[PDB]
Amino acid sequence: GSRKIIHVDMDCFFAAVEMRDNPALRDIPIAIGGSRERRGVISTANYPARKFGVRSAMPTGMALKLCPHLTLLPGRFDAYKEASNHIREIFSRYTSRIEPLSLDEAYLDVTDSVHCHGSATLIAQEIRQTIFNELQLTASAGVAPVKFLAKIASDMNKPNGQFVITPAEVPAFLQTLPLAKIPGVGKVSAAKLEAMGLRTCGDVQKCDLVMLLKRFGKFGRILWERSQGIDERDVNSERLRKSVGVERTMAEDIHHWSECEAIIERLYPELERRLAKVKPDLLIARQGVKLKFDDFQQTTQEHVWPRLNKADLIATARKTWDERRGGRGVRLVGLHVTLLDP
DNA sequence: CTAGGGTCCTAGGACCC
DNA sequence: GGGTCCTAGGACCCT
Ligand SMILES: [Mg+2]
Ligand SMILES: [Mg+2]
Repeated sequence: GSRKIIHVDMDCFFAAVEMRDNPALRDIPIAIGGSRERRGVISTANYPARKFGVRSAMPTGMALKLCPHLTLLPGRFDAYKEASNHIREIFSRYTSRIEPLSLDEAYLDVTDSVHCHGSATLIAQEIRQTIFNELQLTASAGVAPVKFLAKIASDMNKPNGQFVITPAEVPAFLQTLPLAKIPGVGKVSAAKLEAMGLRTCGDVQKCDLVMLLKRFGKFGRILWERSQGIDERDVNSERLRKSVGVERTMAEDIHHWSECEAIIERLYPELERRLAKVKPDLLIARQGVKLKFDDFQQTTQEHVWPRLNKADLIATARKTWDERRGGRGVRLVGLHVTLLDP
């Protein structure tokens, strides 16, 4: 009863797309991200920039101190979405069991596939080659018996490579695997785990489930399971979006309600346009707002509401502005909608 | 020197039984 | 006191 799971992942996705479309950017350091004047961060960088230490989520000021010649690009999201739709259609030629996790990556369940003599390794290789043909973008892949190992594997022969983990290899792989490599174990969790002497899956294997449950709740069960190769999550091809959000960080903190109100007047049309692509009648479950202060605390207040309404969002923001700001400056304003359930 | 797009989990009181 | 809704906050994911 062993499944075959592929995780396909595009290499330097946004940057790879800008390089294809402009060959002049191929061996100079580039990154998609907001300027230092806009208080931005790096979305991603190409390998010539990564050589300097440039990483996704790095503050752009830090990026430029490591890499003074970094060329900064704003991003063409329609071009990324187009490449995303194309690779998902390529995925569909092999199976319908496709769970996309973002623009540039998907799980594929090829257990019941008849392609490539049932070889998941050859399927992943054909997919990567087909993506390179047709799109001139490279992809890496991971092959494993469960989702999370397949996703760890797609990183290990990046870029333009793949890695296969058979059931026989699972125990040696896990023994030395850092817990931080499991998707969903982030910096806070890894630091708590490290401070009790837990660094690898091998360490967690020597742990009692009951202790993990008390110390981390349902997360402790996940930790215990994953540390043993256990991951029964099914590839799910019918997930649907649940929310729509539009927010902006200002170049300077704002201190007057008039400034906050002006920002909302520009955010609202964008929220309406994006909601309308998926809900023409603008009917929704909740709507709300978000402020982030200069002490980097953030607050949201949202409520049941039947249909996108600009004035109520202004009204709510006013109340949040008056009631939870406490004299701090504001660096971000956001609008938010929760979608109806079906 | 700290984005913008999201998902999922937790937790207290309201409400219902 | 157990479900379930409402709401707020936070860790985490992707580029
Ligand atoms: Mg990628
Ligand atoms: Mg990815």
